[PDB]
Amino acid sequence: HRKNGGKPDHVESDISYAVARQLAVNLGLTGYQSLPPGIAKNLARGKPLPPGIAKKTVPASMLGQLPYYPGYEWKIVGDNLVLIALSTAVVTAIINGVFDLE
Amino acid sequence: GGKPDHVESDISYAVARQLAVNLGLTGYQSLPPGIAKNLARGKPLPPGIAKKTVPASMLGQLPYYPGYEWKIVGDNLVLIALSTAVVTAIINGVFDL
Repeated sequence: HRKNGGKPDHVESDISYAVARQLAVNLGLTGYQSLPPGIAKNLARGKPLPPGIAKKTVPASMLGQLPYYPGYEWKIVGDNLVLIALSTAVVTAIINGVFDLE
Repeated sequence: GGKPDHVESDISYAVARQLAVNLGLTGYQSLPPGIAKNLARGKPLPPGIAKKTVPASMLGQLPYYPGYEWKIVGDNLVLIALSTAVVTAIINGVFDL
């Protein structure tokens, strides 16, 4: 059936997670390790990715299916999908859990 | 244009638009201007307006929220509260030409 989203209080976030998770799973990009505890749930939109935290490359197959904004790039951060401004590493959108184990 | 001011809205439009294009669900007419101004988050759908059914093949790919359902309104994909006809989310221009 369809995924029961409960209350429609963040419908666009639900849609965004669902397609990112479909991409990750169907491309074999699951099982990524989460960020260290203390860092994990604490990325902040409008601030740079914390120092010493890896941002890994998202494959072209997946980047073809996510929106493209000149001057920004989608990255894997822990098990999350994160759009980051090039150069400043300013976190711009965060979709959590996309690359978690299945 | 081309800036990430509303990234989740852009993702949601792309998902909806692609489902529609992939099913050939296109060439619905937008609402004319004097009706369009009354389609708004939190307002009841104006009566008079056709609400069309989203085809199973597509609706099966959209989130489900108990007590609400997706309809086609003009060329928009719209989540509506069933008990009140209150417009709860709008994805604009999904079913355009």
